[PDB]
Amino acid sequence: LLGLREFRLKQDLQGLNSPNMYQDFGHVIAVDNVTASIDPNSDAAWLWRSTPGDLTKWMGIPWQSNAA
Amino acid sequence: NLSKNVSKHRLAPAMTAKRRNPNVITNSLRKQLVISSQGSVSSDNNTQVPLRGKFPANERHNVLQGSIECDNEGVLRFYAGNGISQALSPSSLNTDFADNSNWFDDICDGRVTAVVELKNG
Amino acid sequence: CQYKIYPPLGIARVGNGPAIKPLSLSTPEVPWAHLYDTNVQYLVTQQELEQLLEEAFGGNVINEISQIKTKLDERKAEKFKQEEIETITGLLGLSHLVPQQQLSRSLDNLELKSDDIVQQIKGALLKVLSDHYLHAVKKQAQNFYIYKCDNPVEKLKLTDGDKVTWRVEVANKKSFWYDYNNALDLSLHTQGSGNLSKNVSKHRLAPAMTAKRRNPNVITNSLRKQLVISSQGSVSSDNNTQVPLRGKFPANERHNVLQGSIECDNEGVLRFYAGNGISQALSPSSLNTDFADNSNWFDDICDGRVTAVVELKNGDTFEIQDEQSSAWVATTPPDYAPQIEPIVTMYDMVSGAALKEQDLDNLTTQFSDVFPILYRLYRMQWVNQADFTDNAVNTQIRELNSELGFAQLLDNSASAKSLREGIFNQFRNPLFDQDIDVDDPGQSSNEWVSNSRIIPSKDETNIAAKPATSSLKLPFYPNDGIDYPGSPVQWFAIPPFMYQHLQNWAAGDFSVTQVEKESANTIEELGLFYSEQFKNSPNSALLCARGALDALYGGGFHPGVELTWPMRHNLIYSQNDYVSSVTPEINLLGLREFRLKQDLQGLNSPNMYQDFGHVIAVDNVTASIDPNSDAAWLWRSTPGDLTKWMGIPWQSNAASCQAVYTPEDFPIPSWWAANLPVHVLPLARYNKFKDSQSADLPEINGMTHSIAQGMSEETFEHLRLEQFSQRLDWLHTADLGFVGYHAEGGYTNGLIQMVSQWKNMAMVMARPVENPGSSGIPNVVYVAYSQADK
Amino acid sequence: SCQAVYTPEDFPIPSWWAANLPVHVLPLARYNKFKDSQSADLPEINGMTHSIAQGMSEETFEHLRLEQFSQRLDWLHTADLGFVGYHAEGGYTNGLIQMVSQWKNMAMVMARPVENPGSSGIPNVVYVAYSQADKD
Amino acid sequence: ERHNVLQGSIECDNEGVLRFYAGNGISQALSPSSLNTDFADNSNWFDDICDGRVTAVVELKNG
Ligand SMILES: [Mg+2]
Ligand SMILES: [Mg+2]
Repeated sequence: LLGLREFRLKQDLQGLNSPNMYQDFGHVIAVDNVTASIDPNSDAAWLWRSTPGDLTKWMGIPWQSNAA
Repeated sequence: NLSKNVSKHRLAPAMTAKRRNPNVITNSLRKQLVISSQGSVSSDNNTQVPLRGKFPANERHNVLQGSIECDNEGVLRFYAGNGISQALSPSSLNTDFADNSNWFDDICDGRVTAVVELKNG
Repeated sequence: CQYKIYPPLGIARVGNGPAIKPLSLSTPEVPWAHLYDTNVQYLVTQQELEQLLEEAFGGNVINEISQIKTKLDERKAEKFKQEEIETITGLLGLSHLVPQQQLSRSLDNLELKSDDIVQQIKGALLKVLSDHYLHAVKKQAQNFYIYKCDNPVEKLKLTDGDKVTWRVEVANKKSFWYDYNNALDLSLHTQGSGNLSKNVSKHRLAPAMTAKRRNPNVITNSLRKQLVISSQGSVSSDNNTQVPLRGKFPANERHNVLQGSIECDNEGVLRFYAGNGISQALSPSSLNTDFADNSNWFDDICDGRVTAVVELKNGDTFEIQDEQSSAWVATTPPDYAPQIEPIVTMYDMVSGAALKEQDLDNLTTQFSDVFPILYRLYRMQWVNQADFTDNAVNTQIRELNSELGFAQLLDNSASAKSLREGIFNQFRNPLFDQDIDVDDPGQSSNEWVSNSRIIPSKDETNIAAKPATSSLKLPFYPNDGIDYPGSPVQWFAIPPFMYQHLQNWAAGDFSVTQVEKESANTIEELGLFYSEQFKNSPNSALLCARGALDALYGGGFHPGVELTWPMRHNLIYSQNDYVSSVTPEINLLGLREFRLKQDLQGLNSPNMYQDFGHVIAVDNVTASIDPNSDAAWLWRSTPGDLTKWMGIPWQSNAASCQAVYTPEDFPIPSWWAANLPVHVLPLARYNKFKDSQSADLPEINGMTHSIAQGMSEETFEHLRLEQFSQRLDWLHTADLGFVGYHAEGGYTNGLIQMVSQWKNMAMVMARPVENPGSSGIPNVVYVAYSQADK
Repeated sequence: SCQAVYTPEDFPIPSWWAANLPVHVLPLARYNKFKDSQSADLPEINGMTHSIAQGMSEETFEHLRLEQFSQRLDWLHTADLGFVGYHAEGGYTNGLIQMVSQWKNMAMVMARPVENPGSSGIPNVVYVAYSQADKD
Repeated sequence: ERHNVLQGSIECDNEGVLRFYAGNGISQALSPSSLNTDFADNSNWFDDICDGRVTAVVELKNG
């Protein structure tokens, strides 16, 4: 029945007080940012190490618009 | 989940995206756009703690991102907010499916940790 | 390489005036030739139409009418008769201008019962001609010339057995191409050019956005060809009958699109007229509510390939087809202030495109390299409120002129360096590194944040704005980076090479001749002299290549007015070399020989219909740099490639080319006011300051003659100045959706109404004030004419 | 809604109730560019640097004063009524919507002195509209 | 300016019965930007609906 898995997210251990809590890429985000983020040493890699709010920040603001 | 033909053959190119609420400039001022809160419950109490933040962050609306509870058997119960979305000005209408400036909602996500402190030490 | 065509890039502008010489205009062939000419008529005049009627009754016309009328009353009429009207009509060569069917129906219902039914005819034909063309925007045609070369020496002169054949092929690809969001070269890695600093891309100040397709519901390349309008024609020096360039949309429901008209005279020169300004959707319900990307729309803009073949009596033939000898033609929106030059021009873009930013400090500067910036900025006052009442440099120039002190600016010694630096320090640096605080240095959050005044997005956030600490640099016009509040590139800066001239000027690093100093007591004196230097310059071929482009805008580019950002890259030229000063002693920014990289196969190129899939991005431009790339065709223009970038229809783009208001009322930023004005001096005002208190008119400046002479001289002059000071929103010079009770007005309605009203917008013309007195009103003023305007 | 009603003819512009809801006003920003005389001793005079102000002719200095005096501003533009910002729609309806919050930021017209109008033709008393966007 | 409007068409067969056809259902504004956003009252539009008066004269062979 498609199995049971043990999985867990990458986390910034510092949470609200992580220095990447407020990171971004300047005026625009593009796929090239995402390409850079692949390398776990780059300065884009924080994209995958979730600080609080990193999983929902993508979605429609406010969510009701997105649901309509 | 995703076949490499999408990228490789350019089937649906990623578009560049601009900032939401773009008139807020510099990283220091844009920190005002983030709603955040935190709290702790433990098995000895079970009184419920609200996760209540501000927007813009510390005019200024209180935003209940969620609520937490521990029972005596030591399970955390986590409730989400009331489903309240609002713009800082009533004349600001949410006309795009995804990107509306001047708006906040009480969605959230974050980090769950715990300490187990046994009778012996 | 023995014959060439000039200009290399010809410009023709649309207009609803007819395509005949007496009622049309010519693209300038000598820069600054008529800046103060108070006899210009850019709108078809009553006089002009009356004149064209009379020579239409030349000459056996009065006679066939008296004759037809004696043959008439042996019957005693009444009216005329098809074959009878079909008789007068077609002795007045007028079916070109107006449909045969409409002349006939104009006489058909006349009433008659000698040299006097002529006036009822002459009169009924006048008001149909008038109904069509009175006040019409004259077309600006481009004349194209063959020069003999050794490198051009003298126009081609045809002797009896010689002929010259022109051929022209054009296209419109606006509806086929991609959305315009911003300029792709804003994220394009460069060494820097004279036009664009490498900082813009290097420090990510205005990232290029991806752009999707226009008319995205037409899929597969084959079917999208229907979105491209194209046409072609030939004319030779033997005939001089005009040919239409007429295509169809969608391509072979179905509208006829007149893209232009070509004529050739017997001397061998080709005249090219643009279209009538007709833009239309396939369905009336499809509104052009976007500044640039409207699906279901076509317009009659076009651009394409100009070639020729010279055939001598002896039988030698010369094909002018290669890219060093050929030319290009593009059509554009009208110029509604032809005597007000954009501050930076498309010709300046050609000049800057050939310099590397690294070597700008090895540039030599005369004062004539700097005067265009000062003079052009000074003249923006006639089309832009900010440059009339809010510009500290234009006021300092008026200060100098008021003491005949302007020649102080041409002083390169150290006693004037304070003077020069004060003016230079007010200009925006196109490094875009002044007046910024580096946010989050080192992080991907790295960002140059302007500490000057930003231009907010309409998407407001009720959080207090960060206070501006630095002052707003000139000029006060939006730029390619407008979409990004906080970016330094939101505001226009003159291009790096032209700011370099300005930097050398400030330093004292410039030369200037004494004879310039002695004609420099006011800025108008010096511009008048520089204008004679253009007149007497011997190199007409290079001057007409420069004049074709010196009235086109060269920034900002969002997308712009006539052409856009690919014109600032050396890649788009097959040739771009300096050849000389305008004068042996006076540079005035130089004369260049340049030519476009052209696809020698024209409408038949395998890349006539190329794109990049579902989006275009800067990556496709970055790949274009390599000429063996499958992207390199971007720079090898096939017909329709220069204008495809621009807004569809262009009326949408023109209605967006206005003020961008900021939370602070003043100064008001405006895009492109030299060619699409923003605040104009309307005829209604002109008629209230043109007159002196002694003028012989029963009505003087709008007052009764009694009232006018009863007030003091002081008060009379004051009422002039106040009236000279009433500047009107250019957008209000016709009905752009704000007229009438509870009219919405607003931005979109302006876009929607401009499709029909562009031909009624106020046109700016020099006009005289014969007796300014002590009023402070100058001897030449620049007046906006429109029907609503007076 | 109680503002200008435009006709196909540009002038005169009709206005409903201008004495109480002004239509075209003299903003503070202009007042600060004609109120001073040339003999004023400040670093900046009528918006110019001392040096520039004192260097022009008396006639020119005064003309610049009356040009400034002559610049009238749409009363609706003395605050953000929905026409501010890149691609802001503007228009009548956004005026109505924003007037509910913005009414309190609209220019207030108040008599102000011109101590030494000299020859410029500006009266000793002028009525200046004050608001934050107004002010320069 | 000046649009033609087909309000209808008429036929008569040899037994004297008249056939009346309405128009083609073309509606149009004098300017394309005049959109008909009201259910009943749009200015600058015309349509090809009509109504009018039908009459005849029978002429017999005897006079
Ligand atoms: Mg111009
Ligand atoms: Mg009152």
